Amino acid sequence: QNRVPSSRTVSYFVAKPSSSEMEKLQLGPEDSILRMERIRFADDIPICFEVASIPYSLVGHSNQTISAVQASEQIAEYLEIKRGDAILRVRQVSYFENGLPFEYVRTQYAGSRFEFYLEK
Amino acid sequence: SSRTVSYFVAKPSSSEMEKLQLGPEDSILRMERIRFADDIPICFEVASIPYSLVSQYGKSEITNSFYKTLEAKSGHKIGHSNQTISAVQASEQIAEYLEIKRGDAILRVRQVSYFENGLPFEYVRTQYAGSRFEFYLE
Amino acid sequence: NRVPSSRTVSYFVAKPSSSEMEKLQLGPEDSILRMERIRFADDIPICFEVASIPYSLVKIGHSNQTISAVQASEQIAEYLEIKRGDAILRVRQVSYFENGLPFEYVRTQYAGSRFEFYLEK
Amino acid sequence: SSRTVSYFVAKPSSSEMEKLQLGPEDSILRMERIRFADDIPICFEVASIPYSLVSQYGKSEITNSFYKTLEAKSGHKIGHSNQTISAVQASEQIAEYLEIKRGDAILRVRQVSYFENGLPFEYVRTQYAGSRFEFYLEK
Ligand SMILES: [Mg+2]
Ligand SMILES: [Mg+2]
Ligand SMILES: [Mg+2]
Repeated sequence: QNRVPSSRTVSYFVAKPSSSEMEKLQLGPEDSILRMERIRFADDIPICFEVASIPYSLVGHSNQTISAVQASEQIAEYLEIKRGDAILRVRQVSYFENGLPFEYVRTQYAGSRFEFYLEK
Repeated sequence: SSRTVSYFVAKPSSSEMEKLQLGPEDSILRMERIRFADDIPICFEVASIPYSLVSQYGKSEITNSFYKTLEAKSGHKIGHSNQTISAVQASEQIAEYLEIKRGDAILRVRQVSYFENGLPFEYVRTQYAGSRFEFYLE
Repeated sequence: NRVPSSRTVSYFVAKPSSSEMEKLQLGPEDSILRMERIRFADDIPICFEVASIPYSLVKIGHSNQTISAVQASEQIAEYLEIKRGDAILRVRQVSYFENGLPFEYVRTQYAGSRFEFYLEK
Repeated sequence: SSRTVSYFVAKPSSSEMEKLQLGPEDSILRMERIRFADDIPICFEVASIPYSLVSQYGKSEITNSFYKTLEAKSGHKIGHSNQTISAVQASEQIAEYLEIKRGDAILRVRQVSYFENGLPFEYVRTQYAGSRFEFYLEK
């Protein structure tokens, strides 16, 4: 494609986790996480919305899953698509050797257009 | 647990011609099926297989042990496959089958699998309920 | 079209380097939070990305970018599967709040030497 | 300051034919140039211009006032341009010119520029000392 990539960090805060975050980061409701949200562009076209959580306390392997979600109002807006549009989402969790999770990243793609292609 | 919505022989669409390396008059077996987990639909799946590969087989061996039947008896062995993954909204038809609302997020997987000599033997197109599924990457 | 994936290589609070001081407008005692990732596409390294935020920072636009070219250090040659000394594109981005206060400095460095960008005017 | 290292008319090479959209036998002006900041060389540029657009200008105009001169005179407007940015190691030659070492990191920009009417007028290939330069993306 050859385009110049860029990003905007949309939020960066410390917070108590969601259920998903509890599940994937093996945490309790009281355990703080540090959370980054970032739009990535390829030449000023938005390409994905990316949310990364690490457990605050932290101030191996990793594994990914793919799914489809609906465009929320806010994400629709960041990615310049419409609420309701179907969107690929990639969840990644990384772990230290103990199997202690340390990062949970969730990427959503601007469309509804994007495809991934795999070979076995 | 799975349910077979349909199972006929038919002439291919152009997609089917194209992914199966077939001319317009070669027949396909076309098979449609829903699969359930805890009695909730997980995925709807249309498979087309060139009929010439499969016309001498038993409906249940096509249906439950396709790959093993082909290895077993075709005298060819299974080679590469490719998958194309995308997100799409549920049509009413799919929302019907999968028991969700029209417009709900579908994870769509399209796949073509070849024999080791390069012969396409199936084109399978699967629609998963987004909220109920996760595709685990190797 | 290839499935992307990343590996955080380090993540720590630290006292800033000279360019961090310069781009984030900090002094040597000011701490930053510094993350370093390798981004892959189908398990081919694509870029190495370092990003640094003022640690104190726990209303945006604008930001601006710069390109240049750097030699692959040994650390980086390894991370991106290329040779020490190869010439690689490096992009720098600093993002600011409306007031002008810099709040993030990211440096992306590309695998090869082979990579190109294309602009139009 | 800037220094013209060479300056002469040539029949175009293949890449020059292709980018400037010229047949073999259409002359081009080919000029090579080093620019300095604070007496340290920042960059080396090769520029090729169709000779027919430029026959009538004099060297100074071409070397220092190219864009100005072109628009003041040619009865054409400077239209689109495009650029391809890559990273390359310094050759022995470019090292000598830029006063750096073989191997050192070069930011390379190749550019074609066009008139508002679609005609190429410039194929410019610039090699910047990585460590001494930054290219600013247009806001
Ligand atoms: Mg089809
Ligand atoms: Mg730096
Ligand atoms: Mg050339």
